[PDB]
Amino acid sequence: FPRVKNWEVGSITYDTLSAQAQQDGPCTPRRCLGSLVFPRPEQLLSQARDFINQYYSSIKRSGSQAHEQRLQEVEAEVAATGTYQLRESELVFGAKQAWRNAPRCVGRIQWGKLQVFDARDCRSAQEMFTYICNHIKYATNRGNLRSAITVFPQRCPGRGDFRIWNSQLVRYAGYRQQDGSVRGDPANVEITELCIQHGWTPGNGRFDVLPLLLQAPDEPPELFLLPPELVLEVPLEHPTLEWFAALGLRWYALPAVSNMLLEIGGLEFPAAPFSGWYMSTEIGTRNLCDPHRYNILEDVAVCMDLDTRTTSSLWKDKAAVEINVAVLHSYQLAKVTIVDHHAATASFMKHLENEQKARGGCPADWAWIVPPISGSLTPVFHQEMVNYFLSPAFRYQPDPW
Amino acid sequence: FPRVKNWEVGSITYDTLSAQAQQDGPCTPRRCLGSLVFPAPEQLLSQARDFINQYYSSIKRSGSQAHEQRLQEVEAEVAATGTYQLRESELVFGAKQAWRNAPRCVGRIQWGKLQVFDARDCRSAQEMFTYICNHIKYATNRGNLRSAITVFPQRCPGRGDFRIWNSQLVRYAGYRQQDGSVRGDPANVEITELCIQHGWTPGNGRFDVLPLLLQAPDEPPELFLLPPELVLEVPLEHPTLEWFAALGLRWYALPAVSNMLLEIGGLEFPAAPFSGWYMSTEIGTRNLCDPHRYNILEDVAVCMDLDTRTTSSLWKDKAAVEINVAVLHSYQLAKVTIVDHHAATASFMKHLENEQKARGGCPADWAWIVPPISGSLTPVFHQEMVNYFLSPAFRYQPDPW
Ligand code: HEM
Ligand code: HEM
Ligand SMILES: CNCCCc1cc(F)cc(CCc2cc(C)cc(N)n2)c1
Ligand SMILES: CNCCCc1cc(F)cc(CCc2cc(C)cc(N)n2)c1
Ligand SMILES: C[C@H](O)[C@H](O)[C@H]1CNc2nc(N)[nH]c(=O)c2N1
Ligand SMILES: C[C@H](O)[C@H](O)[C@H]1CNc2nc(N)[nH]c(=O)c2N1
Ligand SMILES: [Cl-]
Ligand SMILES: [Cl-]
Ligand SMILES: [Gd]
Ligand SMILES: [Gd]
Ligand SMILES: [Zn+2]
Repeated sequence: FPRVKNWEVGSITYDTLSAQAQQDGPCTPRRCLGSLVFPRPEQLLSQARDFINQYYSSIKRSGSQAHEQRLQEVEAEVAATGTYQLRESELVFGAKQAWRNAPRCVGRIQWGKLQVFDARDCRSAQEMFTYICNHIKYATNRGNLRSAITVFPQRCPGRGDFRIWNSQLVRYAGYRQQDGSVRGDPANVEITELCIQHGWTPGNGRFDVLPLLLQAPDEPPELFLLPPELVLEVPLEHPTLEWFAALGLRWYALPAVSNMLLEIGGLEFPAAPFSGWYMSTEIGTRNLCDPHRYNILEDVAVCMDLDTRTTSSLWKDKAAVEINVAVLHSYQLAKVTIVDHHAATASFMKHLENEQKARGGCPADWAWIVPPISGSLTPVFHQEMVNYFLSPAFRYQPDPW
Repeated sequence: FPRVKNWEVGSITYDTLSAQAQQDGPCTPRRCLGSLVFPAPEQLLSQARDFINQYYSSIKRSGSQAHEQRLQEVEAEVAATGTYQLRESELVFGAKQAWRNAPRCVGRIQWGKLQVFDARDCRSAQEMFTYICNHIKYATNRGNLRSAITVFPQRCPGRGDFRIWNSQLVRYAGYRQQDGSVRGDPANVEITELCIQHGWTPGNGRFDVLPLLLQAPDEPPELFLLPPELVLEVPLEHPTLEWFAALGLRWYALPAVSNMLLEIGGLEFPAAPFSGWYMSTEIGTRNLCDPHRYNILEDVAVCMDLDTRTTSSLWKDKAAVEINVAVLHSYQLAKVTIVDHHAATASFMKHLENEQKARGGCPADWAWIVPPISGSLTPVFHQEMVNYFLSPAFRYQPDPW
């Protein structure tokens, strides 16, 4: 039972929950790979039993009739067809628990308030699109953002799967040039490549929302244009720097991850897009200022008349903060839900104390919880964390080509 | 071998050096404990042979006559005495290599330029103090700082250890109040209490330099005052915020870690203080802004007329940026060596490239290498790292009290 210390306060806890963390991570006694982004019939029943077990644990119903009754049919279902079907409340419980278990998510204080849209009765590429469009409309909710996951059907051996080919529902275009440089988002060129070679006529500039390459089992993907009315976007302005608006920056309202594999009770859902709301550093610091994304830092510094001829003027730092200020200001002005990295990390600390009492600890990935600016000014920086893998969970998966 | 990616640029390396990791860390395939701050003759023999092989590799005479002679000599001296002695050139190489292997040091581009003072003939605490004064005088060098280490007698059987009780050579006192409060540096309350308990007449200021507590073998510690004129300090001012000077803030020139253990070829040196020069965030962000340290952030933000009622104004981020500006400005003005987090992380990137060429990898602790502000604005942020323990090495050791 690992001893965990907070270095700001001096408080100590023990992670007893770590004792039940199985699917091995990348670290060995001889080397730590904690900073790596991607770490390198009898079975389906084992992962199914334990999931059912914790479901009834939660609702005080272990030592029941319904417990072993539910235990009995799942094995019967796998005995007959080789897989099994989840009860809707199980699917809901599984969805929320997965979020609860995501080591890298700083927003988990909200894990209990999640809207699950059951799309398991899906059968083609146009029905998927309609589900996604319901999701986006509901989640966006005219700027009052609501967490949501849409679960598409469980993958089954033989015959293919549903996959959203975009990493998010809303992504901006990345266009190659006569040279190699990119107008738009350099993160999303692999997909912009495929959007055109499947037959989308490429737009003009830096902020073109991409079409959804949606794919139903076996038969290849098909493109879908998003309704401009559905895609809520926020123009970026600065509260006191009048020229910032002229930079012509925008970002979308809805962070919706569409390439991760949802795994519940040994069942694998290649298509299960979840969505919440942005932490402002995500947009302002990583999306806009990363050298390999929009890379705008220098441009804003020039506008602020900053001395870019010496690193020691801290011009990078100064311009980064103002970019973040603009993001917060613009989203608030547009009445779109957003949280600053101080509020967010403080809620995470609160989440940590909750999970300590409820579950005896919490899987947390330090490098991802600590925000990309002003890290030691937030309370999570001085908090040791234990990282490990619990089920149910979201996992990464291969790109469907 | 572990594959490692730079996400800023797309680079890919493999850390083969990790395979020779002569020791084991806190992580298991079950759980990563990376974020945790604190993670006979036959084995003494194999440790020594390892280091001798290293030394004769470095001078390009592996497997030679002189090499096998030394091996035989060491095996012989461990037989007669249970220990052995380092040659001076072996000691210099071993001290550099210990710096080179230190996973949490961002300053390792410099590892080759280290001044090694051999104090292994030291015989008392009074002599110890003379050796330390010379170290401080040499390393400080009127503001033009030079990297150095002084090596005191090794751990030996039958005799106690030389120890410096102070965690650094220069520390400010931390006096408890009856607000429950601390006046001065809260990180130094315990060592301050020790000093008083050992006869020191305490001051009452916020920046009172502590006396040294030096322990000769099988002796109580002895108190020694540093001459005021040996301790170079830097009053802190801001280039455009003139009220900043009225805060009465100061910091010292010389960062000299004195409580770590140096291990070379199985031999242990419980007292071997080493010093470099500061990276500005150590002072600006950690020492002055940590809520459990000097904690000046709010008072600065208030003086800056920022809105400290709400977090989304990013008052914390703005106050901290200016505190770091003040530090950089002040040291440059005082002509005292200092490096900003941009230059330092940039040179560490070059170090990683050097080390991959030279040794096939580099032990590095992401969470300590990434600066405490502006993390993703530095190139180390997007660099995956492998953390592991190579010897020779600096290790933590328990406090002597
Ligand atoms: C409601 C407010 C939410 C906030 C403020 C938030 C914030 C964040 C942030 C900042 C990250 C870091 C990822 C990165 O920077 O690359 C993250 C990751 C993650 N989040 Fe959340 N999130 C929210 C909602 C959700 C929801 C609703 C789910 C699932 C139902 C979720 C699951 C995850 C997962 C699985 C990751 C890991 C991503 C990866 O490995 O690339 N989060 N979250
Ligand atoms: C010359 C310029 C140097 C710079 C800029 C530098 C930079 C740093 C920084 C920023 C840290 C992080 C510690 C913290 O934030 O609390 C660190 C740790 C460390 N440094 Fe360096 N350093 C320098 C010189 C040296 C030298 C000369 C040695 C040894 C010969 C050394 C050995 C170490 C060790 C062992 C640690 C980790 C100590 C711990 O974890 O408590 N450094 N260094
Ligand atoms: C190859 N893909 C690997 C990276 C995946 C990823 C990157 C990223 F910057 C951001 C995300 C999602 C971040 C997120 C997700 C959600 C649901 C809410 C929120 N505020 N933020 C994922
Ligand atoms: C035992 N507790 C673990 C952390 C110890 C520690 C604290 C600290 F403030 C500073 C350091 C070393 C900082 C340092 C050391 C040196 C030699 C140069 C430089 N720029 N910075 C260590
Ligand atoms: C708990 C956490 O690991 C701890 O506070 C670490 C994080 N990273 C750090 N990095 C550096 N350079 N110095 C530090 O003191 C710390 N503190
Ligand atoms: C190398 C490093 O592990 C990698 O760049 C990680 C670090 N932490 C991160 N944290 C978040 N939230 N998002 C990221 O993309 C990264 N990148
Ligand atoms: Cl994003
Ligand atoms: Cl310090
Ligand atoms: Gd102008
Ligand atoms: Gd002024
Ligand atoms: Zn690890």
